[PDB]
Amino acid sequence: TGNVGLSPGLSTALTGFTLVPVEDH
Repeated sequence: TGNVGLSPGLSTALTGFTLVPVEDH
């Protein structure tokens, strides 16, 4: 997990960072 969330986790967090909580707003 600590190494499985690097690439697929960095681009997924930098994209939803604020788009995740607002995706419903």
